[PDB]
Amino acid sequence: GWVIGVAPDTSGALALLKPNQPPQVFDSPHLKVLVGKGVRKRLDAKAIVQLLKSFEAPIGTTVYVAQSTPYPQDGKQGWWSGGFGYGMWIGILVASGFSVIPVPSSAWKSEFQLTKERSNKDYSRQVASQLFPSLSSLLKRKKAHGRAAALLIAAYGKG
Amino acid sequence: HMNAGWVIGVAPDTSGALALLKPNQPPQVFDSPHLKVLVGKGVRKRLDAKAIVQLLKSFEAPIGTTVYVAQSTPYPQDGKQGWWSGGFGYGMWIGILVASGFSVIPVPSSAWKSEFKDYSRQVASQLFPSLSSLLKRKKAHGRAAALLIAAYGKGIKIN
DNA sequence: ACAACAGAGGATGGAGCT
DNA sequence: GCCTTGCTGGGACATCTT
DNA sequence: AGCTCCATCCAGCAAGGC
DNA sequence: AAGATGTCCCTCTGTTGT
Repeated sequence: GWVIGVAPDTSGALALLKPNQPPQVFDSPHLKVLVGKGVRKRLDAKAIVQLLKSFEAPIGTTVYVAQSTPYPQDGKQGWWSGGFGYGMWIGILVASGFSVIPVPSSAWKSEFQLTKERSNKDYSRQVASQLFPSLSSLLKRKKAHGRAAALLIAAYGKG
Repeated sequence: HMNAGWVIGVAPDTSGALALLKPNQPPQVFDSPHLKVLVGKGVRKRLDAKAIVQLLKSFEAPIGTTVYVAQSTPYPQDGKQGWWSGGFGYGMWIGILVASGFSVIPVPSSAWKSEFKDYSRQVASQLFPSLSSLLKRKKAHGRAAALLIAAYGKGIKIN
């Protein structure tokens, strides 16, 4: 009955929806790696695994993951990073026994009405705060983009 | 000190491979399990995460087994899909191996080749004569890659 | 049909309607 | 220090030679 | 089965703002 | 310690030859 939603970007998050128990959300653990000249922010695979096993989730729990579909105007590095975080989350989740279901980014706009007009400058961050009043304190800043995303992904899979 | 345990080399591309070097035992290689996924208007092969964790768990390797994975470093001339797929297979492999309890060591593609593309299969064919029958078709360059990455890994000292 | 080769580097997904 | 806009879309790695 | 529209990002690296 | 320079893939869609 558990539902897990994951925003796989380098500043994404993970949402956990245990039945009959209050909701949860976690920032995706990260680290700093040198890439050529400069440092880059990437997902910490080790810390992700320990965060997953700490859930003590039932075997075969469905995890809904946002599909990486960047735009043609985006740079090559954006495409590389997009597939990297997507594949890593898929790999971690499948190896950890979870059942993974990819989902597009436009999916949660179906049940939670949102359009290009009235752009989600903070619409996503506070529609998720509406569906989850317990996590209203975690979504005040604009940097909580990923936390709200993972919450909406999990809510989409729950319904 | 010299590494006495198992060493594993992985070519993370879609048609890559994985080489297993048990100490004083017949060396083995495996074509990376893939499956055909619908994307856009067509179909492309992508790494089968579920079959990969089934292959690695069939090894029953000691936890912390060193796995050397070739880094994905595409060219600027390559298309966005090339960059996306490059990071995807690289992230999925790292995610699977870390979640499976392996110790993952990224190795640049230049490092293991400098230790020893058209000739790579014959270099691995003579180095591993048992698997020479598998390195007859040049499409097995991914197999020779995993071998030479794994052979490079055993020469790297550990702690 | 599968392999080897050649050449350029590329959105994707979903809703709707024929 | 750590957000927040704002904006384009981007090699990375190693070996040399200043 | 097509075949129209029409929607969807994030990465990364600068400057400024709290 | 920085710069100059030269190397390193793969993806994807065709076409061609087994």
